[PDB]
Amino acid sequence: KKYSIGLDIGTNSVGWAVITDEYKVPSKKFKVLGNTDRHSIKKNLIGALLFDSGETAERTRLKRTARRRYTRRKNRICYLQEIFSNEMAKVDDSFFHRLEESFLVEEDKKHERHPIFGNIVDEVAYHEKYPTIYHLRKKLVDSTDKADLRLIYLALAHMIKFRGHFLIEGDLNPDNSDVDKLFIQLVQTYNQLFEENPINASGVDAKAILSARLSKSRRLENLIAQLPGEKKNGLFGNLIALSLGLTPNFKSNFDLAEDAKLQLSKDTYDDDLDNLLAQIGDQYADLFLAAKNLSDAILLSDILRVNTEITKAPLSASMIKRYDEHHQDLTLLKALVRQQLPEKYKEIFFDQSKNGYAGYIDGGASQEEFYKFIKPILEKMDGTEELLVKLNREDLLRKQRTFDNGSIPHQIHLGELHAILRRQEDFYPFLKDNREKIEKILTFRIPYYVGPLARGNSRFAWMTRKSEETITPWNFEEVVDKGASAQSFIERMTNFDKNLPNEKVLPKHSLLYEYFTVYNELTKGEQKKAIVDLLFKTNRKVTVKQLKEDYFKKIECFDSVEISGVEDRFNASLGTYHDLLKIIKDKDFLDNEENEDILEDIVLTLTLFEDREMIEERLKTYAHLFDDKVMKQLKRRRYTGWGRLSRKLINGIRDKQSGKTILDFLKSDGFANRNFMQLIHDDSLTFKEDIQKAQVSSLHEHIANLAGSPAIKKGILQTVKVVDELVKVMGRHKPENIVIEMQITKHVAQILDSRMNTKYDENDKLIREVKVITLKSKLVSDFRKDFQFYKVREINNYHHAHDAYLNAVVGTALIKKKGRDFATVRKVLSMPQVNIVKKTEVQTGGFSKESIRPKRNSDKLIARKKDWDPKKYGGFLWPTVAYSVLVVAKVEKGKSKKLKSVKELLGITIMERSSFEKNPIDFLEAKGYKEVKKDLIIKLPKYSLFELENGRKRMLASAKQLQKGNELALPSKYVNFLYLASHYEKLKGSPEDNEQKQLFVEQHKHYLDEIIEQISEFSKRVILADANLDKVLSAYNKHRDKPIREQAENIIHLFTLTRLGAPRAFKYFDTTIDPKQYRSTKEVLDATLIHQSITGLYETRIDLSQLG
RNA sequence: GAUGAGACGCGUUUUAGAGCUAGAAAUAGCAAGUUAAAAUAAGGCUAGUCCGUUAUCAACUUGAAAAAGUGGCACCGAGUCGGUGCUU
DNA sequence: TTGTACTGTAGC
DNA sequence: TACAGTACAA
Repeated sequence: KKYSIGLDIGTNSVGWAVITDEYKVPSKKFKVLGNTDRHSIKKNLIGALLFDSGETAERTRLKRTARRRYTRRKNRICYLQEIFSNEMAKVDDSFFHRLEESFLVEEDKKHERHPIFGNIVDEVAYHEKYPTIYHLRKKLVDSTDKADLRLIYLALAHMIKFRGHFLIEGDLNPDNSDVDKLFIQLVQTYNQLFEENPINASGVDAKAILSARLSKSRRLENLIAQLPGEKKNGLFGNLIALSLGLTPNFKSNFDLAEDAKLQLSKDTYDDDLDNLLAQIGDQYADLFLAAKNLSDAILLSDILRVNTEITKAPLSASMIKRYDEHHQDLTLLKALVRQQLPEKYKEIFFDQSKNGYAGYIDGGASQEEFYKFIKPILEKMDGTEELLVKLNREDLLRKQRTFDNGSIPHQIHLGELHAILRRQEDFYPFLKDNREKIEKILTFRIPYYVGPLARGNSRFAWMTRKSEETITPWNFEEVVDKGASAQSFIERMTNFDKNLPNEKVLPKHSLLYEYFTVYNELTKGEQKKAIVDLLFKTNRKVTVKQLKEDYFKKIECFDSVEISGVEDRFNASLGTYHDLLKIIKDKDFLDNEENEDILEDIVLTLTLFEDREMIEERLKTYAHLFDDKVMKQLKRRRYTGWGRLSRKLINGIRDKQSGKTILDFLKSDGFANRNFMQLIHDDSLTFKEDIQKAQVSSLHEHIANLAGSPAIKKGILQTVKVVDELVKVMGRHKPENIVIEMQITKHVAQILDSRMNTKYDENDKLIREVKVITLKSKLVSDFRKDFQFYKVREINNYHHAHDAYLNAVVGTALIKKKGRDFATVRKVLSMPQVNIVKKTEVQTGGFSKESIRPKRNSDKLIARKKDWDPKKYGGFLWPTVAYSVLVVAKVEKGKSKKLKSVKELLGITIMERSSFEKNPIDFLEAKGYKEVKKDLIIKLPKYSLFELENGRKRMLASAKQLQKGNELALPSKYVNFLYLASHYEKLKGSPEDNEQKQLFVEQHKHYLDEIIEQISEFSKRVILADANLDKVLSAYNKHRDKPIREQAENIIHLFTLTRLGAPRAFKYFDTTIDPKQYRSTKEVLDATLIHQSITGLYETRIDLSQLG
C-alpha cells in the first residue's frame, strides 16, 4: 500500500525510484499500445531520465544585441541616403542603386559593374588618385575647391557607418586623452588603494616613454628603470603590462591558489576580469579599468602618430602615412627576398596558403601569424635589421582596418565630418541646411534607460512614448517621455532581496551597505563606535597594527593586545563615505541623519544610469542643499552593482520585541558579539519568524521567478513531471514521503510540498500527507563508500537510478529510525532492468553554422538570401535538423520514368520547420515526393528510440545518423572489483581497510579476464564494431602483464565503446581507437519505434515494417 | 547566481580596384597586393530605427488553442524483464 | 549511379 | 559531434 519515491536531480539527469516499506522496488505489467504483437511488458519502478543541459539566455542576448546594431547601422546609412538623394538625383540617377547591387555578379547586376562612377576610366582615376578611403577623407578635409558630391557621400558614409566608440563623454581634451593625465590618474588610484608604501611619479614624462616608437618589452623595461622602487614583476609593472596589452599574472602578486591572467584581446574587452575579482575582491576594479583606459590612450597615440603636426585631419593622414610606409617597406621586402633567397619567393608572395604576404593579404592569416612566419626568414636573410624592429614594435606592413581601431573615439570622426561639411558648406546649400542633421546621425546613441524603440510588440522594451510618430535622431528629444522611460527602467533594473523577495536591493556602493559589511566583520558597542569613528571614517584601509597602535595604545592605553578575529587587515571598507567626503567637503552634512535618504538616492542614481542627462536631472533636485563645484565634480562619478540586503531589511524591519533592526543589533548587542547569520537564525529574534513568513509568495510562477541557472531549472521541471507520472502509475495514491538530493533545496522542497499537501484545516495550517524529505549527498556517498556498494560513471547510466533508490532507502531509514535488508539492497543494485529514458527534444537554435563558405558548384550550400544563388555567392553549411519525418511516397527515378514506392526518413531543418508545419503535403511535394500518404507521416525528434533484432536499440540523432542506445548491465561484484582496482593508493582510510580492499582485488584478478569477455559479448550482440573489437582484444592481450592501476583505468575508458550516446574515440595504454560511426538510418525503416513516456513505464510501440 | 538595455572593432562572403610578356598549351616568368560597397542568421507583419538561436515539447482521444482524459493485482525468479495464479 | 570509410570542420 | 569532402566497393 504505502510507498516512497526517492529522487536524484542533476544538471543532465533526473533519476527516480519507487520503494515499498520493505525497501523493495515493485514490478508491474504495464500495458503497451500500438500495432505490435506485445500487449504488456513487465517493467520495474526504477529508472532515470537523461536530457541535454538547459542553456542560459546569454548567447541568445549576444545575437539579439548584434541583430539590433546591424539594423540601426543600416538605418543610419538609410538616413544619410535620405538626406542625400534629392540633391544627388540631379548628379547621378543610379548611384545608390549601384551601391546596393555592388554585391551582385555582373549577370545579376542591372547597371554598370563599377559602383562609384559607372565608367571604367573614372573608376581607375579614382583608385589611382585615392588608393584608400583615407586619401579621399584627408583631401576633402584639406581642399577648398568644389568636390564631387558622390565622393563626399562616400566619405560621410564611411564615417557614419564606422563611427568609433562612445567611451569618452564630452569633447576631446588632454585631461582624458593625453597619456600622462590618465597615467597620473592610474598612480593616484594606485596610491589610494593601499596608501602604505606608495609610488610617487611627478618628474616623469609619460609621453616620452609610453608613446615612444620602440618594442613593448623594452618600453616596459625603460619605464621600470625610471622607477627604482618597482620592478617589472611587481604589481605596478603588472598593471603597466596590462596597459601595454601583455598577459600578466595577477595571481602571482595576490598569492592566489590558482592561475589568474588578463589581456585586452580583440574581442574580450576586459570581461575576463570577473574570474579575478571574484577571488581578489572588487577594490582593484578601479585600478584595472584605469589600466584599460590608459591602454586605449596608448593605442590612440600610436595610431594618431601624425598628431605631431596640426596641419590636417589626424586619423586620415595617419592612415595615409601607414599606407606610404607599407608600400615603401613592401617593395624593400620584395627586393630583399628576390635578390638573396629566390627559393620561397613564390611561397611568400604567390602561394597565398602558407602565411606569406600573399597569405597575409589574399588568405586568412592575421598580422601576428604573418610576423611569426616571416621572422625566421628575416633572421636568416641579411639587411633585415631596420625592418625587424617593425615586427618587434608591431608596425610592419600594417593594414588600415585592424582590431586596434576599437580605441578610436567618435569625436575624431565627428571632427573630420564637421571639417568636411564646413569646407563644403557654401558649395552645397543642403549641407548648410543639414549639417546638424548629419552630425546628429553620427553622434546620436540610444540611452541605457530607453532600450528598444518599440510600440508594445517587444518582450524587452519599457520605452514610453509621448507621441505616435517615427523616431529619428533629430526628433528623439521630443518623442520619448524621458521621465516615464527612466522611471520604468528603475522598476525593471531593481533586483530583489533573497531574504525578502518583495523588497528592492541596495546599491553595492550604498553607504548603509558599507556600514553593514564593516560592522558584520567586526562582530565576528562603544568600542566598535570608537574604532569606526577613529579609523574607518578616517582611512580606507585599516590593518591590525593600526588598531593596536592608534586605538588601543592611544585611547584604551593597552600596551600589548592580541587580536584573533582579523588576521592582517579588514576586507570591508567605507569607500563610498570617503568618496563623498572627498567630493562634497562639508563633512558635517552626512552627520545629519535626515540626509541619509538624499545620499542613498544619489548613489542609487549613479548605480542606475550611465548617461549624463538623466543623472543631471535626478540630482538637480538637491541643488538647494549644496551647489556649484560639488555638482560639477560629482556628475562625473559613477558606481556599479548591487548588495544582497534590501533597504527594507537592513534598517527597514524592526524586531517585534527588542525594538532594534539588523544594523541596530550589529552596532550594539550588549556585552557580547553576534553576527548576521545568527541574527537571522536565532529563534529569540523575530527576524527568523518574519523572514520564514515573508519568503513564500502555478509551477511556472515558482520556476520563472527563483534564482538559478536554466541548467538546474530543467532538472527541477523534469523531476516534478516524474513525480506526477509516478503518482499516476500507483493508482493516483500519494507517497508517504519523498526524498531529495543536495540553498536551492528549500525552494525544491516548497514546490513538491505545495503540490502534494493541498489540504488544510481551521486549526491545522497544513496537513502533511506527504513529507518531502531533503538529504545531503555526503550521507549517501558515505553510505556508498562504507558498505561496498560502489559506483562509477563510465559503465552505465544506472548509477542515477541507483543513487535515487539509495536516497529513498537512507531517507526512509532516517525518518523511521543488517540482514535481509542488505541482501535486498544488493539485489536491487545488481538488478538488470532499469528504465533509462533519453528525452526526445526538437532541436532549436541557429539553423546552420555561422562560417560563410566560398562559391562552389555543389547543391548542398545553403542560400544566404532569397535571390542569392549559392552556386555564385557562396553560403552556409552544416544545417541543423529540428526533427526527422518518416515519409512513404513515390519518387520519380530513372531516365525511363516509372513510379517506385520508397520509405525513407527526411530531415526537416530549423529554417524549413515553419514551412513544413504550414503545409506538410506541399512541402513534401516540392522535394520530389508524390502520392504521399498523409496519415502515415510520423514526426521523429532527436533521441527517438528504435528496437531491432536481438534486443539491439538505436537512438536517432538525425536523419542520417544513429546512436548507441543499449545499456551494459554489468553485475555489481564486477563494478566493485573495478572500483577497488582503481584508486589503489588513495583511499585515505585505515591501513587495515586498505589491505582488505587489496586482497579482494588481487585474489579475484581473473574477473578482469571475464569482464573483457563481457565487453566482447555485449559489443558483438548490440554494438557491431567488430574491427574495434579485434583491435581492443589484441591491445588487451599484448598489454596483459601491465599492472592493476593502468589496466583497470584503461578498461574504465574501454566502456566508451559500450556506453550509450554518440560513438566517441577512447584510448587504451598507447593505441587510440577511432569511433565506429552509424552514418546510415536505413535499418530503422523496418525497426520497432519506441514511444517512451517521461518515466518510460508507459510505451507505445509502432512496428514500421507494417507501414508501406 | 539569474535577467536586460546601449555601443565599438575585427572576421567571412560576392563584386569593383583594366594585370604584362612568351605563348598551339596543359602553362612559365614578371608585375601587383593595404581599400570600399552590400549582407551578417533564411525572413515575419501588428510595418516598429520592432521581432526571429533562452524556456516549453513520448503516443492516442476530445479541444482553434489553452487544457483535460486515457493503461488491474499478488507470488516465484532474472541478460535489459520472464513465468505462474485470481480479476473484469 | 549508390553506399560506406577516413579525415577534416566548426566566429570572436 | 553531426555534417562535409574525398576516395573507393558494387
